[PDB]
Amino acid sequence: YEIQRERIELGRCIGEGQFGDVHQGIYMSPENPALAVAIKTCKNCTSDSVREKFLQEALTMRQFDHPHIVKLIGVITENPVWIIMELCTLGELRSFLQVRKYSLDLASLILYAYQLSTALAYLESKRFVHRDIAARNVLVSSNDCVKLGDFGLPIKWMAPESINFRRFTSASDVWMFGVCMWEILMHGVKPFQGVKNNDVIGRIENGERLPMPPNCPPTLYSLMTKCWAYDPSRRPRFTELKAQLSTILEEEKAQQ
Amino acid sequence: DYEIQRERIELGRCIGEGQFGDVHQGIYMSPENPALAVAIKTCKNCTSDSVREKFLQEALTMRQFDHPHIVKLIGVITENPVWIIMELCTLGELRSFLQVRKYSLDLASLILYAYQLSTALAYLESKRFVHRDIAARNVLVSSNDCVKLGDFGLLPIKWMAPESINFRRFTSASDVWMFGVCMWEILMHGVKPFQGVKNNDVIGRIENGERLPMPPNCPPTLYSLMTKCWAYDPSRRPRFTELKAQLSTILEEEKAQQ
Ligand SMILES: CC(C)(C)C#CCc1c[nH]c2ncsc12
Ligand SMILES: CC(C)(C)C#CCc1c[nH]c2ncsc12
Repeated sequence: YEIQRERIELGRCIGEGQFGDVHQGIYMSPENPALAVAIKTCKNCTSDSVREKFLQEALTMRQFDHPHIVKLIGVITENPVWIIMELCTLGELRSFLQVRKYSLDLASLILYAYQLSTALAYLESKRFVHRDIAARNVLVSSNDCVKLGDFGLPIKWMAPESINFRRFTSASDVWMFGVCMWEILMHGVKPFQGVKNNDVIGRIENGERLPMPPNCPPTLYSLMTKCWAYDPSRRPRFTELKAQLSTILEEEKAQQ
Repeated sequence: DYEIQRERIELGRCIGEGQFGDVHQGIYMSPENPALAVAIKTCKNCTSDSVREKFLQEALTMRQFDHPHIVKLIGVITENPVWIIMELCTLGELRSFLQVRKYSLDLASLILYAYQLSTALAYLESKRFVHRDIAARNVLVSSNDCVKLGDFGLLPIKWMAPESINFRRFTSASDVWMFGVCMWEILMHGVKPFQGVKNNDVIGRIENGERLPMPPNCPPTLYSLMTKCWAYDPSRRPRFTELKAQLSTILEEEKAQQ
């Protein structure tokens, strides 16, 4: 919904998005007392083509209602164009995992993988294909809560059919999810560091896969390997992934 | 932790309908204590994660409380079908109870129920908890002399304070307005407020200064207390400490008259 600019107080810059800086701020509505929010800005939204692309993310996001998907609060469609969203105070997942590398237990890493699998099972139930599942698109709401935060080529995360044929399906999202799980267990390290994008497909074609992260339970790595079946029809769906991640998380909690 | 094994619950008959689904009575076989009759809240749409979160948040809310006039949380079953296990109030829903006992309940019993609910609400106020859905439909009857606030799941326009209707603002003051409506329902033996009036016409009447009339046999002191609950300005409404004290005095005056 359209928000009056007077109801938004722009605060500190908290990140840099594809369209411009992201700020934290305050939304003052008659409904709720003053609420801390995130504000996506758009440097070049004076251009109608750029504005259409920027605002398309808000249109997509408004369709969802899930505990692990960031909520759209509203939009300001007059220049400067702003998207108002739910604030995830701990910020981007990659930076969070890198900073907390030796303070986050394995059970926390598996929990994040599980939570994202519930958001993705929800998207799958709505026949929605994300096309860009990666740790860089996840936000941290609290130490125990992550959310899919961006609905705006990444060769290193892509399923072979997406690279080869530009085919993006529920099965290609599962491949990308497997890469995202690897990134979480690697504490925010990017896949195939130093490898050229053009060499990635060749290695993948040859049967090579991202290695087991240190301290990753073998059951969880077996789940990642299933996400990376070359044949998309052999990849699990999110119902099975969610169920398996829940069992893996319970086994880790029981161990510790 | 409040997780209970499903094998320890024997699901019995349906005893009512809640916001999330049917409520059943059943039996809880705890490891140490004797078999206990319990109420089981079910959730028709808990396959939806958003709905499941809301349903389980009611149990997490109820877990925070311990009061003689608030239904006790016994436990939860977090696997599908998701259930909330709670204290069973054998006489059931307050509205049906007041309607059936319309010619057998004395005024002192009606005032006692208003007083008991005011003690549960003073307790919730002491914990800075805003209910947002105070209504006779959310009250259960434990015995002829004991009522309990029974639901914490949450539009109830006909019970709502004007700021809640106009601005979606819910505060301790808006709960007092709703409590005033609940007191009116009790004194009316379970008749709903504004029967036949459309929800959209409610705000217009309130803003013309219209209020629910004095129930027959309601002591003028008690109706004066309901009118204070319905001050348009939220800052002019009493708090539950004052309401509890005034209801206690009114109950004692009725008992003395009898
Ligand atoms: C990843 C990046 C650039 C920080 C972003 C963004 C959009 C956003 C939505 N909510 C929220 N909370 C913290 S950043 C953010
Ligand atoms: C809590 C709610 C939804 C008002 C209900 C109900 C039906 C019911 C009858 N007896 C009883 N005891 C505990 S809940 C219940």
